[PDB]
Amino acid sequence: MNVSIEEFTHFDFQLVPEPSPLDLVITESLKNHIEVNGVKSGALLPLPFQTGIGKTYTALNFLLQQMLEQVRSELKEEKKSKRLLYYVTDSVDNVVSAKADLLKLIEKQTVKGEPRFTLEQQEYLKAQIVHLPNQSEQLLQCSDAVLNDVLIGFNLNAERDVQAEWSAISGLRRHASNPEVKISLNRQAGYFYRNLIDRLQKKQKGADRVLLSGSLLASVETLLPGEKIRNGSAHVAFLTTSKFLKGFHNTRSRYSPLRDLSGAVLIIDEIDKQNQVILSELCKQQAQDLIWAIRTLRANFRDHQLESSPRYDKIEDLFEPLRERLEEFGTNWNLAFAFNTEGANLNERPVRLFSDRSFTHVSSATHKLSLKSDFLRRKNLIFSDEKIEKHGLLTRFVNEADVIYQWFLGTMRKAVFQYWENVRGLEIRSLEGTFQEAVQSLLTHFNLQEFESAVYESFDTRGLRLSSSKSYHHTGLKLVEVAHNQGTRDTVNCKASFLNTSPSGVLADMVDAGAVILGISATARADTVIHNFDFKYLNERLGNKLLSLSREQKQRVNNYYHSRRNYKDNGVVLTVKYLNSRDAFLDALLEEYKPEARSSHFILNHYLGIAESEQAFVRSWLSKLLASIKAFISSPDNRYMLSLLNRTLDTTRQNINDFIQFCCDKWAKEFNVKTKTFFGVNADWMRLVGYDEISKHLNTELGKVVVFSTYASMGAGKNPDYAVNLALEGESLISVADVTYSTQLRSDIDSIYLEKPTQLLLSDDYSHTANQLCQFHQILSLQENGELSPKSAENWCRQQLMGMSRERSLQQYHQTSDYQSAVRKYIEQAVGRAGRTSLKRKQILLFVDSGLKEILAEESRDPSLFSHEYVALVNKAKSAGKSIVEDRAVRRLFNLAQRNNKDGMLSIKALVHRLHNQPASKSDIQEWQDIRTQLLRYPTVAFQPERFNRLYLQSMTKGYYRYQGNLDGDPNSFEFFDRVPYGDMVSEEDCSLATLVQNQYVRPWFERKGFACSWQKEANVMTPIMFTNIYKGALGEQAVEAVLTAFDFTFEEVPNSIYERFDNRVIFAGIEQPIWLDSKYWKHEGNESSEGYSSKIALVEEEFGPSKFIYVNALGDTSKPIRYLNSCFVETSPQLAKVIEIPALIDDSNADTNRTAVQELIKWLHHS
DNA sequence: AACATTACAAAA
Repeated sequence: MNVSIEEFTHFDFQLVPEPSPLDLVITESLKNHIEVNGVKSGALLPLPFQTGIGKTYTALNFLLQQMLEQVRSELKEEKKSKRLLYYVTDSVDNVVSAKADLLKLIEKQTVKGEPRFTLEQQEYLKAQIVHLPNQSEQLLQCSDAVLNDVLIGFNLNAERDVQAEWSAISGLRRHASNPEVKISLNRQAGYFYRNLIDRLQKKQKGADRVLLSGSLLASVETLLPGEKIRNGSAHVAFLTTSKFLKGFHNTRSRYSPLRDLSGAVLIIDEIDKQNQVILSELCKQQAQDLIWAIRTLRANFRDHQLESSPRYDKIEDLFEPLRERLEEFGTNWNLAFAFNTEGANLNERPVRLFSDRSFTHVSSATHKLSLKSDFLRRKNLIFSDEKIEKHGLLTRFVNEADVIYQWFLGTMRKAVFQYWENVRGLEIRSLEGTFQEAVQSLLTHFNLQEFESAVYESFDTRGLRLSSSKSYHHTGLKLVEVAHNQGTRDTVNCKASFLNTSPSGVLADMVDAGAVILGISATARADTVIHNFDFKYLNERLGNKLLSLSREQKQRVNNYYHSRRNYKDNGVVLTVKYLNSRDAFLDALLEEYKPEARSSHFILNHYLGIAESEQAFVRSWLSKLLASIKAFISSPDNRYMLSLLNRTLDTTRQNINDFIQFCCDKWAKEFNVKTKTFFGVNADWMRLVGYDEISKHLNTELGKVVVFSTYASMGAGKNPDYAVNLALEGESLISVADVTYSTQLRSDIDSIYLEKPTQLLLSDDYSHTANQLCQFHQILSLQENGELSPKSAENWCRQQLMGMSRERSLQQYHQTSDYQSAVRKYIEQAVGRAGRTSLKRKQILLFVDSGLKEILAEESRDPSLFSHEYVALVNKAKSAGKSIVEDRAVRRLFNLAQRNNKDGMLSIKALVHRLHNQPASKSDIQEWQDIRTQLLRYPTVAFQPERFNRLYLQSMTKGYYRYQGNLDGDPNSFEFFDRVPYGDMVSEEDCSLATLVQNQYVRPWFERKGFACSWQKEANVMTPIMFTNIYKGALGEQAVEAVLTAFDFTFEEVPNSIYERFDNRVIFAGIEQPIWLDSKYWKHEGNESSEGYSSKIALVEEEFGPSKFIYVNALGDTSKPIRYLNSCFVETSPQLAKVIEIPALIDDSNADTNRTAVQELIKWLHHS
């Protein structure tokens, strides 16, 4: 019967096989993480292990060592739960093959020549590994006996609706004909598995829970592999990325690994493609109607209450601010009425709004759309005003509704956590165990059950969660469609689709949740945010949790690779050629193809079926290809050629194939070498005769082979190598390693042709909304990294919302260096997946589309870990000298300066708008004071900021820079640094700080408050918006406050009714009338109207009655007269004036206080 | 007037 853990008692856990340098790399990198950080902290380790070097062997050996560590810990600690281990990759085939190789490694591992594990130990180790396929394949791999046992054991054998479905599926199973039956069988398998597992979980949740043991337990574990994980029988899981993201079922519920990642280990193969896989999963979420959701939340949170039992302790306080916000919002926007549209152009096309939620907002409407409540009609109408009214906009309403909805979801997450805490306290059982019960209890107390599904999905994508850091990767985007409701022509809905995080945010969340992640890929650290994770963001967010290899470790890996791929010492030569298009060569070949035709254009248009418009394009990619083939046929020693194109040569282009075939035959006859061709070698072809035919032909026939495939067809685990027959091959082969004829003798592709990859922007074919979200995510990621300026990104977003074509999106993308990095990544993967063996020809021919040369000449990374073919390509490209290109870092600096300035401008405008809205909030006052305090304390910072990163920009100079833009105009038109040699300059001298602090009163105040008296010469300096609108005002306010306090004045906090209208209130000698103060840092024109000042004064007196008003200037010339003004800002006598103006408190020539002005102010107060 | 495609996973 099943092997037990008591069979490892005499096993020695210190005896290990001789470790390869890669194993040392992994272990040495991971040990310093446990030293520097703790044992409970996660890590992210990207390992650039290229294919053929033994990366799968290394990963599986690491996994086996983790298994042995778990067994040793269990023996020593004789009940801690098992540490979960996951092997994740994109493809199902790679998962199955990796599990097979792990089992083989367990079976056939030897130490010092003796077998490492006994039969019982081998069986026990194999019992801990489980594979989690999709539900259809899970059902179809279970025998009828197992399913009958499961149905009998759970009393489902008499339900009719269950037995009919199972009988139908069994009948389909016993009649497995051509795949026409198989598609239907798979669909019904999925549906039946869903229904059966739902019923089983419902039965197990209730009181009449079936006891599982013996044969029933075995059958259930066969049907539900996750039950093995839940019980503790297994702790190693092989699964795909999508399966990992969705989760798997056990007898209780659906287990989500993302919610239980503390302590787990992930081995992610081909990590850089998981970015695209995760994005595709994220873009499939369900859209929400915001009007319905907000109306439901407002209606149900008005009255319904939670129970006051100890299980709900301090949970009700989590929801009170949401209730107040909902009630205020519903009062403001009149949610008692339904919504509709009226006007021209609002009916033919629905309204589309896009928001990045911070500073990028785009609308499909040509004119701003307004929102007005008609009380006579009892309606909320969306208008188009053909004539700025801040209140009453559709964008404001949509943004606030989205904020409230996300707030509700986050509060539900917090309440679930609190409920788990309380339940742990009482019944003394994990977070994943009480999650569903908590959600159900909370939603049924509030009568909000219809949000159930939504909440679950939220906890999937935001239950994985240093706060005021701003980044697209953890805020996301929102796409809203306003359109008429279905079936009714007088109401509208606002369907919103969200991306609450990017794939990089998901990865950072997993690392911060305590998971240790090993990402294995040769292009793991590529410089693309489209085809890879954003590693700048990951670095910023993780710090030392993002591990890396030292120079010595990299050199060890390089030495190992060179020792296993010694080319130079074994006489292997890589010949690289760049092929330009040749019109005369193709013309001659075409004329020979059809000698009776008049011109080659006639043959192209009529015989090959090429439309006249596309002929030129076909004349470029054909001739080049043909040229390569010719150079392959005239080569004597070469046998195997792979041609990587962008389009497959299936029967759809059959005519073209014939032409190529003709040419091949001719060239064969010209060079007396047999040549076989394999057209249309794609994935469906491999599902049929499966690339074994090419290997057999190379093994049994003495001719050349040319294979026509694409980049997409050559996956990670395709392995295009053949068995060598030394009779057919001459003496050309060379062994480049030191292994003693390891097992079979295999060779690889010998000649390769590479085309320039084309469709390098991702797309989603799941639905129109998923594709829209994918495109918007790509634009926003490019803006976040700095590849795009905010103006270019906003224009691109506007075009995407208008609905442009893919060609225009590709043209937009081609202007970025991210595009070149993606091209080079594709080339590197292509040349790396073709050197998987150790037997090499005398000459290896690389033929490259010439359009790649200018790209490949721009490679600048360390070639310490590049493959030999890639190094040869780069050297051949660079052999043409150097070309003048724009530095990526400098352009990114300019773009990021513009981005930070624009974000700061829009954020400051929104904050000021929220402040001038009575009644104000308290978080807004806190944010305003925190911004001012941070700028005062740290005008410049040395390290990259974390909490206030958008208040600063990185300048090429230290402590100062130049700019030219209108701070009250368009944020997209700002220019920075050397682009504006003569422009407004931001530094310590332009703010007159040094002269200000020289005064005897302000300086002690600055010291006791901690404010900087000078600017450190640093690279991070505040953006122009904060320098002009925040920093100078703070300097003036602090100087005035210090000067007045030194003269025995008292200050109190301004209340929210008049906030930001006046900085402080003056209290002196107990004058019972209120005194109001407003300061300007230096002499500047009063752009605010005198009527505006009168409006402010009248508004203030409307709440506080008569009072005194002071307008003071902190710094200036102290010889100017002291003015008295009336409510209309007209000069009046001191016996009737209400406004007192102080031109300067400290002189700008000697930093001397205007004590005469202070004495006159004191006398004025005594005259009141 | 730009650019010029295939491939996959979990299903409900």
